[PDB]
Amino acid sequence: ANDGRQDIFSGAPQPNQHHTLVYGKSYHFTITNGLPEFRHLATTNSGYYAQQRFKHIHGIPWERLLMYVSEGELLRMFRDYTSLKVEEVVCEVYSLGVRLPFVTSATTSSVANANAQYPIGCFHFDEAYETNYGINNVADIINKALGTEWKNATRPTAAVTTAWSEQFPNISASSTSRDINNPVIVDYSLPYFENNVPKDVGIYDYVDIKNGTTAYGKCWEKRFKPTNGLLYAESTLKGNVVTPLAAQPTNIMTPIPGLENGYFMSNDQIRERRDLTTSVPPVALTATKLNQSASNNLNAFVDYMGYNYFGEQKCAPQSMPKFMIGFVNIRNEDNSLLNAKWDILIKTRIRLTGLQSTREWVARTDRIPPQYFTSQYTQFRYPNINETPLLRSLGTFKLPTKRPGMDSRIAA
Amino acid sequence: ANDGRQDIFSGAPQPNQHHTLVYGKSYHFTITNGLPEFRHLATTNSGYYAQQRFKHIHGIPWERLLMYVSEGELLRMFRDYTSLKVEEVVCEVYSLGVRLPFVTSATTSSVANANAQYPIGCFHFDEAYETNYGINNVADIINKALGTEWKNATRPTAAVTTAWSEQFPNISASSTSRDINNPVIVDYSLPYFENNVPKDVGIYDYVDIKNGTTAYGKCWEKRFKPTNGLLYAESTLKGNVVTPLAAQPTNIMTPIPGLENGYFMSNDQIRERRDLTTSVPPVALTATKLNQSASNNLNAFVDYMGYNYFGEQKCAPQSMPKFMIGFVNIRNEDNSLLNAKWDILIKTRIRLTGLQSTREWVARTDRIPPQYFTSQYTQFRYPNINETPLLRSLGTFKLPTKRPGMDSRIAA
Amino acid sequence: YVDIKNGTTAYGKCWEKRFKPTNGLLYAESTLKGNVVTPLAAQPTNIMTPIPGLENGYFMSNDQIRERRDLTTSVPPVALTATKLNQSASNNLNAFVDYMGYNYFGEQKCAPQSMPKFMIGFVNIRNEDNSLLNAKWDILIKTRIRLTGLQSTREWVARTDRIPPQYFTSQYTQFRYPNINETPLLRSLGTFKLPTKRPGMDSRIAA
Amino acid sequence: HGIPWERLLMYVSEGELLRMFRDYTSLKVEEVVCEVYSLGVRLPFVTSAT
Amino acid sequence: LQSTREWVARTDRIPPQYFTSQYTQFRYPNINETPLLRSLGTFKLPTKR
Amino acid sequence: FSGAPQPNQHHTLVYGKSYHFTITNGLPEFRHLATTNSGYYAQQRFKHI
Repeated sequence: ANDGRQDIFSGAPQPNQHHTLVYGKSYHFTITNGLPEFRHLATTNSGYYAQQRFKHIHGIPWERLLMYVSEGELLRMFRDYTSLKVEEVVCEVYSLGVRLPFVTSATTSSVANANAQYPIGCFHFDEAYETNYGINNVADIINKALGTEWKNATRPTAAVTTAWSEQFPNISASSTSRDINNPVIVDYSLPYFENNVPKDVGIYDYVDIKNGTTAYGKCWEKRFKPTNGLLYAESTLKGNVVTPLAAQPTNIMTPIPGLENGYFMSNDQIRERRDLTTSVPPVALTATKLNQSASNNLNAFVDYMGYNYFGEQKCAPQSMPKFMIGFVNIRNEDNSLLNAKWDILIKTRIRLTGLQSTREWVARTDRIPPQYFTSQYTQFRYPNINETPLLRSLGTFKLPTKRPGMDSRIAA
Repeated sequence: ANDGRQDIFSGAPQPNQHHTLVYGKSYHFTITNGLPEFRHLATTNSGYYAQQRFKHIHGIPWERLLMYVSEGELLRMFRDYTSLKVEEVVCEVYSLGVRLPFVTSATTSSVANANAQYPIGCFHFDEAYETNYGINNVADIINKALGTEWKNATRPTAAVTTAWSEQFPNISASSTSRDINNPVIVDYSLPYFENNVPKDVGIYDYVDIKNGTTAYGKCWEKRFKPTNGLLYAESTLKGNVVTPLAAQPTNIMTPIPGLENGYFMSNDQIRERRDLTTSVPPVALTATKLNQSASNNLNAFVDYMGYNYFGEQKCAPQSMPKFMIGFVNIRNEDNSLLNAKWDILIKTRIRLTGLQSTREWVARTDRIPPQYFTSQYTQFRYPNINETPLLRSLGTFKLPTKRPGMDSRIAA
Repeated sequence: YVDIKNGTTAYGKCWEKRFKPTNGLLYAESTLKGNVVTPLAAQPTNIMTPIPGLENGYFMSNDQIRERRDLTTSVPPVALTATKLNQSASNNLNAFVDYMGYNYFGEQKCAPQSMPKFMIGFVNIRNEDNSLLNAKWDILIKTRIRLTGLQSTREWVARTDRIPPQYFTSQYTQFRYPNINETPLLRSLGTFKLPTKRPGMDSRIAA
Repeated sequence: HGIPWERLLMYVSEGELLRMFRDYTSLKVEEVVCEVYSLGVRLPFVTSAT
Repeated sequence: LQSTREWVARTDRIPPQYFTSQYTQFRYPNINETPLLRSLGTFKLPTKR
Repeated sequence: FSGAPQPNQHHTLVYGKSYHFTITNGLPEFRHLATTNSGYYAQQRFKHI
């Protein structure tokens, strides 16, 4: 008790930064009927699949970060932190009615009848069968969500007044109704010469139907709190995007948990590292941001991006449920399809958490401080840190065990 | 009550972003004795001042943002937000003793005596007389605080091993004791030919003395919650640092409060806009970040930077108190000065609040969203938005009414 | 990162550090090797049963994480059944208290976070000419240690002075090489603290 | 400076180490303690080259 | 168990536990190779396996 | 309307048998076994157990 032996000064570092971001958008889309269709798909490496596309069941790409954030806001939040995690995403769907013509006219047709009581519903058979979307289909929905600029932010040499025009090369769906088409596709793998095949998915065992005419307003709302919302993380000393390692591995090495067994879900089956001979299998190494290209960041997914925490099992979590909504096709007397147009409003909300490891790292440059010493984030990439990391399949694949399909764009 | 007349959908924008930053540093400095000295200063525009410098009273530049944040952390926080405000700054001073030699040796002198009971204190006459620091003196303290890098972040062509060396071109005071010298200067303006002058400041009417030998540890702690901690704010549509206006003022104009009367504290007297004929007087216009240069940002002050809120009186607040500490000179038998060396430890803490006006502005580029429509921040600059704004005097001047001295680097 | 005291008045007990190692394993014998010189005589057969393992082949190679296949300079260790006949007499002398490369059968085979370094020192005072004010500090150090020895005599009645191995019911493991006579993964004498706060170790087996 | 309290030889002598290293099937450290006492920090009143 | 929930078979072939989850066995990349068999001699190896 | 798939099947089987065996004495015996891959083992067979 103050015997001249007690501490006089007691230091402590500054804290790490913890920022929380909240963004959101609202859109007005329109979707339409479509009869089911099938085909068989052949791919490289002798891949063969039986495909069934439901042109009347569309999927909202709520897995895409760009559905909540604009390209500008994405660029910023992608450079501001050491690591960025998605805390929660919400997507609400409002129905403004399902209309169709009173009389079909080859020329002057008009969708004036809103009292057809067309059946609409929320499909969710993506939890029992392999599903995916078309790459361009989703790309389209996002381009219409963001829309392309038309204002002359940069004055023309002759900044003269122009004529009014409704011809928006690509106006955002946040300003007006815009058509989108993203039919869900169900795959039935045929890896063997003689395969065991199931009966076509019974969509009626996975749907909640509502009356298209009376269901006016809030219809569905999906929430998702990702287990691994890691969009990115920096834990390397690489202070450039171009520089390669200079030093080779030494004899200094200490055993760490790892928690990566080299097992992957290669389409329909489980494969071990050594068997993936077509493309080079990724490996859980110390994470970096300088691996992803600008265009890759734009296609960021909210549930999993290939990054993991040091103490967790290095692997992909079960992908968030697909948000599929659609019609329940009514057919005419001649069995043809009774076409209808559905107007919906979508609200999107997202909460993220940014971290800046400034506690054990006082930077004297604009370079983001890495989560280096105390702990390290990891990502599925290659010993050559400049090689493209394990990317996320844009087709939003749902592989057996409900995990997100990913590509290994590094040819072996 | 649900008579088919109630709202079906109710939209709302995303929120603005509100981030809070917390940084801090610790330093080890050493200061020494100094007899008081005087001189008369002549400056352009026939300026004449009587100056008295107390070489034994040093000031901690806790007004400087770089005392809390490193150049790297400053760069980042200066580009990340629409506006950044200082919430609070804290500065603690610990004493490790006041030593001096047992016997003065012209050659092998040693500061081995810590039992001289040298008087030390916290001076605060900066609240009664004009005070300021030397530009290079403060610049020096900050360079030693930050220190310059010595690690070869970028490998030499011949990355060979070098010899150990204690010769750090400029090691940070955060790693070792470093000498600093920042004597406080008291000005006695002499604007007229025959001036009314006061007796030299009685420093003993503004000091709290402690026993240098027994005062070991925490001695002083200063806190400051700035009324206007505005480091910067963007409210213009200028999307570049180079572009000038293209459009001239029109006839469209609506009266706003303004709250700027064109009155300045020109040194010792109050002057109205029209009388400041040497340099062009600033004017409270809509704020920008693209006005300040990279080097200006580095010299950012925590209490006032020239930015203000739309609804407040456009002017500078009373500058935060100077943090001046020093010795109470003991003299030898021959009246010479008894030299002593004081070792102190400084802790600095700072809390800031960043804003990103994303509610009424969805950006599609990395350009920071401006606080444009709902309200606008303002700053003391010139109709020509590219002209250097009203800058903060590096000499940390305290003008009558206790306001920070500022420069109008735009020659008239 | 410092707690300062007054060198003149702080006379006596100043600091005390305690550490209860999670893996204080200095060594463990679980092999049937009854010699220090003998090599295996039998090669692996087709008899093999899957065990947990709990070793993923990941190491902290200095500043980064590396997988077994990338450590091409030196041969990466592997968690095999432990032995004492691997360590030399001089190695034993340099034994570390927190981790020596041995692990329990049911735990994740890896190094724990190394015990905190016990660093004490001065806060340099400088003379008027900025030179260093030299000082000499006299300290007294007390050290205490408690260990637990095991002798697996329950399922093994030895008729020689050879220590009974923890063979059947369970087996200890250590980071060494298929060639049981190769020097095991050694502990860096420089007492390195690698990212994630783990002890630096050497793989003295050239590849 | 750092006290090598990570080193077993800081607690046990080479002789005691030799024995405990041959006596068991396995040996585990349960706990290590290290106390530091200060007897003062001294220096010359006047620096003399000799 | 008969995984008939996510698989309506139109043949006598047993429905596989395919999508929601998958069972695993110690065998070889060549699915037709004999899997890891059980020693008929009923061996008890160290660790009692 | 709210659809849902059929369940998976879960069947429980219960079987059992009874036997009448006879066993006899036997002195202990030993040998050494050599196998491929240079395998060598000391064996002790208890003919009464």
